[PDB]
Amino acid sequence: NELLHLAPNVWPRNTTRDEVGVVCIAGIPLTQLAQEYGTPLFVIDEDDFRSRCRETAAAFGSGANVHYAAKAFLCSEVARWISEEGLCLDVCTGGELAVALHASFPPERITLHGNNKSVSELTAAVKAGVGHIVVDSMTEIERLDAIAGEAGIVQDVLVRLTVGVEAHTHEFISTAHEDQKFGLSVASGAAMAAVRRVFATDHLRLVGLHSHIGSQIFDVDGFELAAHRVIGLLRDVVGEFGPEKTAQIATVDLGGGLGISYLPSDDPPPIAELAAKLGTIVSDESTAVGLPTPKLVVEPGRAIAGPGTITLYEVGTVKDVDVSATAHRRYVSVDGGMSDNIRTALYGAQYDVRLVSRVSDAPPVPARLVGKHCESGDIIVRDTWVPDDIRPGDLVAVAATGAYCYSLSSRYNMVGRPAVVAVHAGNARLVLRRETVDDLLSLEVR
Amino acid sequence: NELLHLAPNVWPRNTTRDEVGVVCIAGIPLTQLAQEYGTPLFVIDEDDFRSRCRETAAAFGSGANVHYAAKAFLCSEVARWISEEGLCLDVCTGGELAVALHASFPPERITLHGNNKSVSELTAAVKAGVGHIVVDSMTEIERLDAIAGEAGIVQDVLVRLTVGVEAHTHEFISTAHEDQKFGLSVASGAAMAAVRRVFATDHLRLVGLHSHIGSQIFDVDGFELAAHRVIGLLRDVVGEFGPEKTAQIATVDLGGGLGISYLPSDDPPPIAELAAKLGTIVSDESTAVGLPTPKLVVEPGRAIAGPGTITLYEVGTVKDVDVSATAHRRYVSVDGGMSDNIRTALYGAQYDVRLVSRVSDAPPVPARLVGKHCESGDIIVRDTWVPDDIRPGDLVAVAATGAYCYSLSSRYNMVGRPAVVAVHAGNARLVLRRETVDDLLSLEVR
Ligand SMILES: *Cc1c(COP(=O)(O)O)cnc(C)c1O
Ligand SMILES: *Cc1c(COP(=O)(O)O)cnc(C)c1O
Ligand SMILES: N[C@@H](CCCC[NH3+])C(=O)O
Ligand SMILES: N[C@@H](CCCC[NH3+])C(=O)O
Repeated sequence: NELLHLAPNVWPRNTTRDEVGVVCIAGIPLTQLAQEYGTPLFVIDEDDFRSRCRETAAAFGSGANVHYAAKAFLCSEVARWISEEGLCLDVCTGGELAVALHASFPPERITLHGNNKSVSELTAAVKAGVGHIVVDSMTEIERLDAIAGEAGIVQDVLVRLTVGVEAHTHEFISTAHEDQKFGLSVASGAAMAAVRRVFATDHLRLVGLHSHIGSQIFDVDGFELAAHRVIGLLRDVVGEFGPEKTAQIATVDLGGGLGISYLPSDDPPPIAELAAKLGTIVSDESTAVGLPTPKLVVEPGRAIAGPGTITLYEVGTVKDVDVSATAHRRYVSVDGGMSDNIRTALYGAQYDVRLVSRVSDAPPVPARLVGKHCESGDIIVRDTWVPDDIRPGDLVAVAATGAYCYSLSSRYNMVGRPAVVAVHAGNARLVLRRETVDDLLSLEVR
Repeated sequence: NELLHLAPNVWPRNTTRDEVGVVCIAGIPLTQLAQEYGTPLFVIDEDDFRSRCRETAAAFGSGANVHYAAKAFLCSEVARWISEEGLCLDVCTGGELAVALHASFPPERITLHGNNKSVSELTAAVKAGVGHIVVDSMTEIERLDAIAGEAGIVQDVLVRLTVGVEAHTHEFISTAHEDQKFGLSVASGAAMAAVRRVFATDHLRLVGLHSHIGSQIFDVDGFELAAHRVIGLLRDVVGEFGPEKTAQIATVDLGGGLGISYLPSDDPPPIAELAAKLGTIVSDESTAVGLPTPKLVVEPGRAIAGPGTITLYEVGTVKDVDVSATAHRRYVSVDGGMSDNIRTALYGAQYDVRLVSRVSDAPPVPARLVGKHCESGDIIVRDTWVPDDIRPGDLVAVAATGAYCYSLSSRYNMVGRPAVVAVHAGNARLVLRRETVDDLLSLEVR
């Protein structure tokens, strides 16, 4: 009828509709997957994930200029996709680096991030030979120096910058004094003080400048300002140390935050266009200050891992709730909740939800997809439409849950993690099995 | 000097200072606790907890009238404490029931909650002989009644109401149409419809009405109006069924949300006083409509498990961030983060945090206790104060993390769940061990 259309910018590349009207991913009907693997279920469309890997890499000239941000979603299978498609991998803590290593990720294609890197983390990284570390404090620079000098290597590093730009969807805020934990201020001199300290020692070596300015960005405008303010530092450093000790700072890392479509109306720019533009503004901005254009590096998380995966639920309860003297809201309770998708409660995110186990001829009715936790705020999709005949047993899917949902998953109310499955050219396979009661108790020490 | 005083209403009841000025819990210096067990670390003052159980029990007449809300924090060890203290236990999903059972908590004393109970969950609960189930939809009534009949029993049952009172700290909102997922509206007739269904079944027995109206409540005003609306439903229920079928509805459960002190300035009423007003609100309101007073039940989660415990961290980085042309904010980055305490990001919570490894002279400086994840919003304490000589390797501790902290814990950025440890009179045992790279990978297949 009208809730039937599956906006292609929102749903995985390989979504189709059955002859019996069952939504399918990679040739497999979602009903099949719920019978085989249970619900709730995370369903990853592997070709989608790889596709986006490939489209981004082409857009920026090389998969090497594209670092996947592990925090969006990480496991061995994914580390292995990243590796195969030739991108780099951005890990953020000791734990992330471990997993990437356990999955035999090339450690020269790993960059390590973080505002509070411990000593053991910095050690373990040069020990495996990570080969970029984006430093975030004077203290980390001191530690990294000792540690690296001790190992008899020269660690390539980037310094993380605050340029006071914060971008989201179609706007951005600029501030005199960015008030957050990451990076070093350009304007207050802290960043230049750091650039010096890194020049003072022989055990580190500054190879670029990093800036991360937001998420869910749909415009290039904020990157342009951010890039201007970053290249501005570059100017300052060749102005104090002359183009020679500086020739080797040839990378500008503009971070991630490249947005995706959670809702049909969401209109992030095709990656190719976006990339062409950024490349232009990096080249205009560096030339208009007397400097050879540096290479552009970005760090996508979501824009790779997000659209390809969907979360499949089973309707359990359907309750009509009166919200005014005339109007109602259809609360449809589902298999999971803030345990596998906290994004709605935590960031006020908005998702798209659809009936997938069949096609309904019933009219659209206003609705709330909620979960099963004992908390009124356990809402998965705050505002949507649902066919009037939605009923227990039906299966629904929430789109674009591949980034940030599982990584943030918890065991609230002792609800185990859902299973994760990948589907590819007709074939599904369990990647991350579903937690069980034994898992829930595994930490308990008798 | 003033960052030195540990308010007694905020920190666990057995908190003290060393002769060398180190903070201790039930007699163990925190710094000692840190070297054996590591940080991040949950330290539970076991005796504060039991102490909290006994007091509440005493106020509302008996442990039978106080059900502890598992969702706040649950493991076998805690299940055992609640049991030993003679209270009941509210569980919310299958997993919560399972753990309680494994800890062989007495099922007569368990009560099952939830907005979307599954057929299997309700089946398991009748099998275990659960004893009370608070029903939330007409669908649950059909499902439950069948399940009880097949098992040959009559399941006692309360109905969850929506009375249009939402309460927080020193105020409450009233609404004509409460717009949330739980319960059955009284004003709409949804509640009567439910009461009527339960009376009409063969296999259910209605023994009370249930109402939960908020969180962090400090006034009794919201409870008053609630009980009023709630007991007004009882008044209808004898205007239909007359008194003889209604003298089985003998329990009014007013939910939880009883408040606690996160900051020194927080003034929740002392439990013995609260109970006594609520007891009299129920008797005044109960005869006001010609009924004999039902017994009052209450459902604290936070008020039991909250204050007893704290979270111990190790400062790793200290950055001084310019937030104004003249002002500064001391970013003190720490050992875990939103993974072990998401409340600040999720609800905008406000916590106390103090230096505990030692005493300082240095004057207090404005600060933000921040975590180690690759996200700017990874903030544990947004607005506090730290001694100016604060430096890495120091130990700080955050008060009142006993409730909804570890329950909400995730593995964001593969940061494993901290260890949880109980301390009773100079002795400290491990309760929940800390996760490791193996637990991180424990759901991987191949
Ligand atoms: C989170 C993060 C990213 C990725 O963010 P997305 O919005 O998911 O694209 C990239 N770089 C850094 C430093 C980050 O913290
Ligand atoms: C959360 C909850 C409680 C207790 O809440 P606290 O604020 O932690 O006291 C009681 N009953 C129900 C049904 C709940 O969901
Ligand atoms: N908001 C509380 C739980 C309230 C439950 C509302 N039905 C928490 O901190 O988790
Ligand atoms: N506020 C962001 C979350 C950022 C995730 C990591 N920096 C969003 O739109 O979801």
